Amino acid sequence: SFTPLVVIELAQDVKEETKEWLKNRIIAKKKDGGAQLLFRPLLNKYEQETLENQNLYLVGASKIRMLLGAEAVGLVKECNDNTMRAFTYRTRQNFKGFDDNNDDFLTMAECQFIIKHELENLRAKDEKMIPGYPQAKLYPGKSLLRRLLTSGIVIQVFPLHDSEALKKLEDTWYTRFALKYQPIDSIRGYFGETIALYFGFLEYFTFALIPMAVIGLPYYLFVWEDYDKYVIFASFNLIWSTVILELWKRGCANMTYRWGTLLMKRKFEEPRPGFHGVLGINSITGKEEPLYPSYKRQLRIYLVSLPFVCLCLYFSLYVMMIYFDMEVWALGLHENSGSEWTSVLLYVPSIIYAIVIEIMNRLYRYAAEFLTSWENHRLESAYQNHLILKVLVFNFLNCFASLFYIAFVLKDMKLLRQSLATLLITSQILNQIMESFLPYWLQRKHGVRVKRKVQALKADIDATLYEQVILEKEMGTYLGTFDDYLELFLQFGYVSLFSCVYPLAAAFAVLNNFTEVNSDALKMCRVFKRPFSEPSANIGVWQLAFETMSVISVVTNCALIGMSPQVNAVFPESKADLILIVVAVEHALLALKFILAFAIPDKPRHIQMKLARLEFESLEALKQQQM
Amino acid sequence: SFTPLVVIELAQDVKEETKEWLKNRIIAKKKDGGAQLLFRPLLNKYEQETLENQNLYLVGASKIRMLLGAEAVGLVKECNDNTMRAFTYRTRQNFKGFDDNNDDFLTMAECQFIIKHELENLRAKDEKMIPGYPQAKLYPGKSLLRRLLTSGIVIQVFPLHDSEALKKLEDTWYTRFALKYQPIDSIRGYFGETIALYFGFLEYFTFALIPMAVIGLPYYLFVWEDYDKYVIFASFNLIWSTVILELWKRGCANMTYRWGTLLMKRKFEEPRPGFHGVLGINSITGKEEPLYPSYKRQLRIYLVSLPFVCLCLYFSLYVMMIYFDMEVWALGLHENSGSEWTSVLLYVPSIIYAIVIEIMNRLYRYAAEFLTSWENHRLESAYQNHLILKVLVFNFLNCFASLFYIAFVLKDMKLLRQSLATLLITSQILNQIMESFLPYWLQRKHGVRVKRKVQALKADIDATLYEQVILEKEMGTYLGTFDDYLELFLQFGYVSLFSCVYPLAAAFAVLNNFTEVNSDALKMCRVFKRPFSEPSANIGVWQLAFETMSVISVVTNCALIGMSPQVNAVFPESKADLILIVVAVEHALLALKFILAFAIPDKPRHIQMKLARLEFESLEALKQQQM
Ligand SMILES: [Ca+2]
Ligand SMILES: [Ca+2]
Ligand SMILES: [Ca+2]
Ligand SMILES: [Ca+2]
Ligand SMILES: [Ca+2]
Ligand SMILES: [Ca+2]
Repeated sequence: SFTPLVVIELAQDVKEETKEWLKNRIIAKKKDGGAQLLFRPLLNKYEQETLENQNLYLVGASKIRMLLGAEAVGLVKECNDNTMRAFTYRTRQNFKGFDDNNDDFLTMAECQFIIKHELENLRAKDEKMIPGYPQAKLYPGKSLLRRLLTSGIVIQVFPLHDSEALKKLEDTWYTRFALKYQPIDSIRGYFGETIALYFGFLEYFTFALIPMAVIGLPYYLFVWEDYDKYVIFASFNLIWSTVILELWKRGCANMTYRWGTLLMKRKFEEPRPGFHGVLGINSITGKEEPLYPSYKRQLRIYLVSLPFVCLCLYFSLYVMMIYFDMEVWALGLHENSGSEWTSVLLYVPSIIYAIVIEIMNRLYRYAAEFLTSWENHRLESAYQNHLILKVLVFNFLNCFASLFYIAFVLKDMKLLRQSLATLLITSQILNQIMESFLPYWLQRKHGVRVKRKVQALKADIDATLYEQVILEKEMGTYLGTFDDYLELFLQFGYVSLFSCVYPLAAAFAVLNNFTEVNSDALKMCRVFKRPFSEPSANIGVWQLAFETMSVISVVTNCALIGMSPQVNAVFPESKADLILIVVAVEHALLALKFILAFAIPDKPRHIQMKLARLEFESLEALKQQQM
Repeated sequence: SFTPLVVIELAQDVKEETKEWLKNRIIAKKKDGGAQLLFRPLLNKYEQETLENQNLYLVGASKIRMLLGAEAVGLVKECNDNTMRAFTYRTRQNFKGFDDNNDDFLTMAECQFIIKHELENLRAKDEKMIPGYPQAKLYPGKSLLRRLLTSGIVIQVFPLHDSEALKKLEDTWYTRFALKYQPIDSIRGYFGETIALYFGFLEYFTFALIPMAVIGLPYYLFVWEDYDKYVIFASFNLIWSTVILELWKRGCANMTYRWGTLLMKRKFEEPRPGFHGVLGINSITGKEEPLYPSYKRQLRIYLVSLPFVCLCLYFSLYVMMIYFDMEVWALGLHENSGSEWTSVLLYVPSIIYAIVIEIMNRLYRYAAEFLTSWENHRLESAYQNHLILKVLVFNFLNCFASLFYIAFVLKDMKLLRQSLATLLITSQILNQIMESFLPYWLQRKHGVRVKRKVQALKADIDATLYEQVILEKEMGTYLGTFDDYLELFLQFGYVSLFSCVYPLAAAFAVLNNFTEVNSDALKMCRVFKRPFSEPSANIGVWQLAFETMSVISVVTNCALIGMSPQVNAVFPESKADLILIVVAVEHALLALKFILAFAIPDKPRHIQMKLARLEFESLEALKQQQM
């Protein structure tokens, strides 16, 4: 009669012996080699109509069980003396807002995180195989849930949405008529810390292009390129990108200390789901793990994947060259035909090119995910770095090659303004359609169909739970916060790479992000399943990617300074000093940008003092056991 | 009747109450608030001749005391299963080469380190002042030895040389007739880990300019600038500096794991000796510490020190301009006088300029050390960073301004070759005279005088100890490994900044370092006192300084490519494409250099596995106390 927290969906053709063996490994206590979780079927009775939903099981636990699981995970809660310490069951009375009759201490995100973590740490010791299935090779030290997922018995494990606390989050989230700081702490308590860091980063990055847009809106309209001759605005833009990328690191440390995930120790990562080698003794841990020879992994990268990426980049350049012949053909068609179709025909080939870019990027994303899931990467952190490298290089190249080809080969700034504005707005509109609005529309149709099916059932089913579980079974799963950072990287690419010749593009990012804060929120609320809460202390490798964009943008902006007609009027006869002065401005901005990233400290002032006290308190505890 | 390890030299005018109070705080046990160290006077009897040496005291301890002190410091020794773990007294039987009757377990360097560490951790609890001295303000939590040093009662605390194990180190150290790998492990066991890391770094850096010298010796003699036109050699030199600065980091982690100081935790640093503020509650530790308002420290830097450094840099440029008028005057005097004094007069003004540089650098070093000891820096790590910044900027500027002024203003490569070779060799010769050879000569005279005084004494003094302690009392103290890294930085500066126009200078570094390995060894053996052993895991901020030299050298070498007569023959008419191609080579080398520093991992492969096992073993221990 408990509250369901995690849903396990078994497959159809599952024998009874495996069901009872799994049920006996869940309910049995922690000292008997079980997991001590409360288990329940979805329905106590069944009729011939609902027999195809007879495999859904709910997993929860009791309060003392969640506290013992909180000791095992290492949740970081606030103490009564305003200090973030690791949670232990023996010292549980010290923490703020805690009673022994308080079910509101551990939030639903941490409770769902602990139950997924206890199913992950469910290992086999005596059993060499799963009873009833030959191919389930079980060695001692292998997770049970991982082998059930890879062998196709457990289809999906997903946490449950809370339909009455989600609406109270949505009431204070969708900003639409008034500027308002987004409630990142309530987002955190509902969605974990990784999803909250992205929404904190999106809310931060929106309030960092407002100086670019406010300065750059009259800088393009009133043409102030006569007075400063492009030196103040280019210098202001590039120094400003470094300042927001350093103040984001300060703000991210401050936020992630307020939640506690700055102090969680690095948990040792198990091999990822889909890493197969030969069974052997792991050298590091001393346990039994799959082993793979390192030379086969290095060969599969640097001889198959890297040539395939190079072929795809060459193929991306080939599609770019096709587009420019289409542009010349359309310009000739504009010279041929008339007066009426003289402005609408000029916007058509960039739109066709924009749609082809956003189709080829998703096609390249599936091929690169497959080609990196084929290389048998061991950890999950390593797999993410290689996938990020392949997809980032191609998306950088495929989106900005055409703008680079216009600016530095044709050298035609009127065509560059038109093409940059059209590419940015069309890619964003097509992004907002394929990311959130069209999947939300398909979900409304699918939700209405399941609801109209459930109200016509003629059974005594408690509908308030079964309808909810059936709806969240067929939702789409969240594939990490990787695409949601990639959209911001390409927006930051379109704004900052060519902010000299077209600063107005900065405004076209801000008017997008005022929707994106809404649109992504809808994508997490009514589109996808609830993602499992995952602790993260920073955005990760994306800090290096955004900073690399701000260094590349120095070279690109300085190359656009040395081609404008304003600066070439300064040195009409001596074109050998213009390049030297532009290179001096380029090296001075690069040196000043790296000094700014090196001068500003990474952690803030008072957070560094609180982290220093927590280290000194832990060092004295070791000293006290010695003393 | 023990073995003396540490000598404490008191002042002359020290009252008897302070002597007995200090002696009662040393001999008393660790539980009674003392230090439990064996204490002894230098001489049991005294005559009227040796009354001025009546304040020297010897401090040692017993074997169980050193093991308990080794638990407090955290020495990292090897276990029997080839694993580096922290030393504890309860698990003392696990470690290699250990008996209960083995005095060769803790080496003399670690024993002298523990005794200095126990005198440092000798705090006052009840006493508000030193008995007999008014000005010794004692608060609870203040070190006793630090206040005795600053108030001028304890003159110096220095460890003792072992005159029979030092000779057995010198027998295998001075290489002179045959190339030989320097014995860094025996250097480590005698001199601590910081001094051993410098000698390991000098031995490494010598075997890294041998490819520069071997390639650059026929590259200058046979003039191969015709065939490659300066592209291969400049690219080879700059990529090679990054490779040795990354393989040094790999080699330093490997060496410092073999000694154990990669795993010693960061000890919390006490305020440095000479930091005075107002007495208050330290916010971090919660103890009582001096506090200083942060705005006064920031004002004393950015309004007094930084203008003084700027005045000294302007004054350094003024001395440089005086030298060039002297060069033109000497060139005119060469045009005036004759044929005979036509080559010796050309080498005189650079030698006069070289002597003035090495005098002004030491004068600037005293002024900058004083000006940074005046800013009241709190920790010692922070004080070292500011002193390194002032001295490095001026030594970089004062040594290479003249070479920059010749290369990029006069643009005269014949004068540049002559001036660079003369500056490098004369600064090194004057460095080797003032660093080690002349202080060794003064020490031989001083040692003979004390020995001839001691053999004519007419007393029953045990001369084998008293002669040794009197000699090491008046030696010079080692002022950190800061000057010894600065010499290598300027050598690396003279080689790599202008390796294009003069690669022969690389050979002039190697023929210096083959002496420097000898010369510095003599400086540590027969010149200075024995330094106290100090643990260090890396060279510190010098990795950033050497890498910054290798990035600056890309820009300087590319600017020397774009001025030679070989490359200007490629583009005779179009001087606007030469700058673009040189800038493209400059940006391609900078991008490839940072990718090389980012691609090669910092820790080696197997050391990373051993450090990962040590983390997993410690994490399981926390898990076992929970389980
Ligand atoms: Ca979007
Ligand atoms: Ca998004
Ligand atoms: Ca920073
Ligand atoms: Ca020297
Ligand atoms: Ca030296
Ligand atoms: Ca590296």
